[PDB]
Amino acid sequence: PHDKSLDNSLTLLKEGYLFIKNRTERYNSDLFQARLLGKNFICMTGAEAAKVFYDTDRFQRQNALPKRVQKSLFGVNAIQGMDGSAHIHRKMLFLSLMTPPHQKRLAELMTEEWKAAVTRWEKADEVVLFEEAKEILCRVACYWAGVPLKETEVKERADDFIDMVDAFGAVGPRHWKGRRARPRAEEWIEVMIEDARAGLLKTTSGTALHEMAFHTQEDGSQLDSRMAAIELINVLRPIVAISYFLVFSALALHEHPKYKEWLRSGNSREREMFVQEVRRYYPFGPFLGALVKKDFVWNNCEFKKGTSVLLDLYGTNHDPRLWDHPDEFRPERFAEREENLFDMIPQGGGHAEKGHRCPGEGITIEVMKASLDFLVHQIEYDVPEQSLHYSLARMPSLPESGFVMSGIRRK
Ligand code: HEM
Ligand SMILES: CCCCCC/C=C/CCCCCCCC(=O)O
Repeated sequence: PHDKSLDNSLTLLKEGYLFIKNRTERYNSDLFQARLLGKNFICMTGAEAAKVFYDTDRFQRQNALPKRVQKSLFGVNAIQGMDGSAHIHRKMLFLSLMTPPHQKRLAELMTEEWKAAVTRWEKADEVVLFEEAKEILCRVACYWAGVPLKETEVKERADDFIDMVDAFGAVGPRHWKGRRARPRAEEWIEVMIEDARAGLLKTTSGTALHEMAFHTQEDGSQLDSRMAAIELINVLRPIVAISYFLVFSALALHEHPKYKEWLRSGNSREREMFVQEVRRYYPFGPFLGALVKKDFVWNNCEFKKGTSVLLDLYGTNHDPRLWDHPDEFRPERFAEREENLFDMIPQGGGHAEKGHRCPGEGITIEVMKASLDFLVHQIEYDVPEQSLHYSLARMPSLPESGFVMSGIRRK
């Protein structure tokens, strides 16, 4: 099929997470052609389509997206835009800092932070979850990474990380906030990398700050100071971005009350299932872009070298073919469900060691479970009159108020 509208980029901004899905459903097809982001695109959805999108013999990520994404969200010429052995090499760096051990450690640091926070929340009237999550996440991320952070900087660093995240799919003021935060963050971290390399800053083998500063490329040389900084930021920023998910989890509890008790009469088993469903059900990652690097045919389409393609993350997560009642929050659906690498792709598909799939997925899940645990067992609270509406057009999305909690008491 071929949408020939000449304003599809504009429509993409108005429809956001539903742009691809509205059409694939309209054309009764898992693929369609369109002119987007100033390029000739093929948009696809579904697990099968995801499997092809991740075939690295047919797709490359270099030059696949407008540079505006690199100048806000990613950092210029970083891991997201690399291909081949070089990508895999650097990808191994990231992965080595996200193994189960680091995961466990980050969950641990979060559990401690939430416990301590109870003391202050009990004394406050209201608390904005998003705001509290960003700061705790930024505190933990930096400590675990060995990145010095003075209490006076916390808010400012956390705020800068979110501005980058919030600018990825925006135009205007929202996008500019990201353009201005990235250089502040980069210089801040670049100076640390350099201090570390001169031995003027204590670093610990095994920590992100350390590994990024001393990492060696396939050619034996260290990354440039700027790049090492950009890459450490691609570790820190995303951890702080977990705040969006933490908030959707609280939203889920509030909008679907039964699960609060469901969790309570439950184990970690049920927390896992709830967290899985939060990531599948709520919008965060919209779609991924790549370029056809060698002609091929799939599902009766001809992908020609040089063509841009968008893989629909959100739509796929809501595909009835693999998810019964896909538009409803039901962590029960995960009841001993077999793990699959493409039926659900909120953080990418395939294998993280064989593609660009998110290497921080385990960390995301463990931090989400630890945080969920806190909301369900460590405190009691009310959810006052507020705007909890989240947009499917706005990218990224977040319950409007940031999720205000009041009357907080230790349980
Ligand atoms: C807050 C929730 C998160 C979401 C929704 C998310 C989503 C994604 C998506 C969709 C991709 C692209 C996959 C592809 O290109 O095929 C990605 C890449 C990545 N994420 Fe996550 N991510 C999250 C958290 C994290 C965390 C906590 C870390 C750090 C520990 C992290 C580190 C990365 C890195 C380094 C990449 C790029 C890897 C590559 O290109 O090979 N992410 N993420
Ligand atoms: C014109 C809009 C283009 C949008 C491009 C979409 C890029 C994919 C986004 C991945 C979202 C990642 C979620 C936040 C994690 C992070 O901080 O990296």
